[PDB]
Amino acid sequence: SLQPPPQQLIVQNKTIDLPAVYQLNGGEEANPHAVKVLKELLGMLISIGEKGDKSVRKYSRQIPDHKEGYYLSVNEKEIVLAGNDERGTYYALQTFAQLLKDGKLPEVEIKDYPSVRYRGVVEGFYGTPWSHQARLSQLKFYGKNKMNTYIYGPKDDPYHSAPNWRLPYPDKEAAQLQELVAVANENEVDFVWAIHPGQDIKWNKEDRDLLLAKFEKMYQLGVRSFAVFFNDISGEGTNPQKQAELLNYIDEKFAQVKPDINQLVMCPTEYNKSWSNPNGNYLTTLGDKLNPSIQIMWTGDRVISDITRDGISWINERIKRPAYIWWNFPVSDYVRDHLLLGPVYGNDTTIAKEMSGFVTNPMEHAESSKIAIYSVASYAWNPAKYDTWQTWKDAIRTILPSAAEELECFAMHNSDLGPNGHGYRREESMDIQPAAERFLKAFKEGKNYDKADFETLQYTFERMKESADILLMNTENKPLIVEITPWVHQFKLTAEMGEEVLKMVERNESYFLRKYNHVKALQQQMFYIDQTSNQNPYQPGVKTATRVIKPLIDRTFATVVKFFNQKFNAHLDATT
Ligand SMILES: OCC1=N[C@H]2[C@@H](O1)O[C@H](CO)[C@@H](O)[C@@H]2O
Ligand SMILES: [Ca+2]
Repeated sequence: SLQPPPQQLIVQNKTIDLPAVYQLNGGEEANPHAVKVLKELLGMLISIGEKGDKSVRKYSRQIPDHKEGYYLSVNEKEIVLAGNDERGTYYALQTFAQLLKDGKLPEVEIKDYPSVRYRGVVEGFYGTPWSHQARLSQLKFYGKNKMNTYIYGPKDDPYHSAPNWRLPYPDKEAAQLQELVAVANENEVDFVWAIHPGQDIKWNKEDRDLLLAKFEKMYQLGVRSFAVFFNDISGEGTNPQKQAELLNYIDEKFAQVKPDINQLVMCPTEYNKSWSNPNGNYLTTLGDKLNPSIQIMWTGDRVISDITRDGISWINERIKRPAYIWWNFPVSDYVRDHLLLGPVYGNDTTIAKEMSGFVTNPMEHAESSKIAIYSVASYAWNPAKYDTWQTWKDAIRTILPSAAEELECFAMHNSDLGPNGHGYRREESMDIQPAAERFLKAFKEGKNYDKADFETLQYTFERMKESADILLMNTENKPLIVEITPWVHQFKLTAEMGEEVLKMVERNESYFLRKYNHVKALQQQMFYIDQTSNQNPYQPGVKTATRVIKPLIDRTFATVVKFFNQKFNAHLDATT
C-alpha cells in the first residue's frame, strides 16, 4: 500500500535488504529536508538529487517533467530518489519511507507526480481555531501525504478578520506564526496566510495601504503565499469591481515585486452556484478583470456539496480559469453536535484538469479531521486511482495503529450529519443497516423477527462497547481521544441501551420491568451528556449513531413497550 498511490508503479516480486553498508551520492546538493528524512531512515549506491544535479545525471530521462514529480527505483545494485524539483525529491522520500518494512524493501520502479496542482487544508471554519500544537502536528501530516497547501484563515481570529486585520499580530502570536511557517517549509507545505477584510473595509487608499502593510509584516514573518477572503460578508465589501481592483493592485505592487511569492488566492462573495445570480455580474467581472495568475475559490453547487463535471464546467466557464476548490467537508460548524468521521466520496474522479487546487475545510477537531484529510490528499494527488473505502481504512490505521479496528467501528457509526439547513447527508452504518431494516419491518406489521438479524444487532452492540472502552484508554494519540471522548461516552451508552432493548424483546414480566427501568436510566445518562458536554451556542450537545442505530433502538423500545402496555394492561411511558 502507498498513500497516495503513485501514477506509475512496477513491482518485482523480489525484495532487497535495506543496505547494511551503503554509498551516498548527492547529500550535499539535493533538497536538505529530503536528505534529512533519508539520513533518518538509515557498498551499495543510493543516489539523491533534483534534475540538473550531478548525482542523478544518469536518470534524468526517467524523471517526470511535472511540477513535484519524482523517479524512484530500488533493485539489488542501487537506489534512486530523484525529483523534478526539490519538492519532488521530498515526495520521492515520503514514498520511500512507506516501502521500507522491517529493514526490507520491495524491488520497484515508480514514476510519480500530482494530478492537481494545489492540494491541502483550509482552516476556514467557525469556532475555536486549532491550537498551536494541533497546527504543528497537522503540518507534519500534510508533508507525509504530499499536501502542499495550508490556508490559515480562522473565522474567529481577530488579526485575520474585522476589525484588527489592519494591525500587525502582537508578539506572542507573531512568534508562533513564524514557527508555523518554518515547520511548513521543512515539510514542504505552502503556508498561505489569508486575510478577511470585507466586513468593514473602506474602499479608500488608507485601507488599501493598511492591507499592503499587513501583507508586508506577514512577509517579514516568513510568509510566501497569500489570500484575500470575501466569503459571508454583507455591505460595501461585496463589490466585485473593487475586489478585483484590490487583488490586481496587490498583485502588481506585491506578489510581482517580491522575489519569492507563490500562491495568491481570492475567495469570492458568491462562492457556490446556488448563491450566484444568473442575471447579475459578480462572477463574469471577476473572471474578466482578475489577473490570470490569481486563483479563485469555489465550493460547488451549494455551500456544502460534492464536485461534479457539470458543476465545475459551469464555474470554469464564468471565471475563465480552472476553479480552486474549497470543499466543505468534514467541516461541521453547522452541525457542531456531530462528528463526521466517515469516508471522503462523491467527488468526480475524472476532472483533475478542471481544477487548480482542492482544499478541504475541516472540523474544529483537528486530529479527527485527519481521516478525511488523508483521503482528500490521496484523492487530489491521484483521483484516477481514488479508492474511497480502502483510503478510509488506511487513514485510520495510520492515525491510530494500536486500535484501528476499534476506531473503524466508532467512525462507521459516526458519519452522518443528521438533518440540517444545507440538506447535506452522508451514509452511515450501512453494514448493519440491512439487518436493522428487516428486524424492524417484522414488528411494526406483526410477523416474526429473524434470529440472524437479531444476533447481528446484538453483535454490533457488543462491538460498539469494546471499541468505546478501548478508545477511551488509548494513549497512543491522546489528543484525538480528548476530542472524541464525549462522543465515545454517548456511543457506549447507545450500545448499552441497545443490548437492554433487545433483552426486552426476549421472557417474564418482572424481567421486562427491570430492563425497562434500566433503559430509562440509560436514556437519562444520554440526556445528561447531551446537556453538559460541548455546550456551544449553536447546536449544543453530543449526538451519535443517529442515522440507523439510534432510531432503530428508539423504535424497538416504543414497540415492545406497546405490546406490553396492552398484553398486561399497564401504563408504562414509551417516549425516548
Ligand atoms: O468560503 C467558503 C465558505 N465560507 C464559509 C462557508 O463556506 O461555509 C463553511 C461551513 O459552514 C464555513 O466553515 C465557511 O467559513
Ligand atoms: Ca539540487
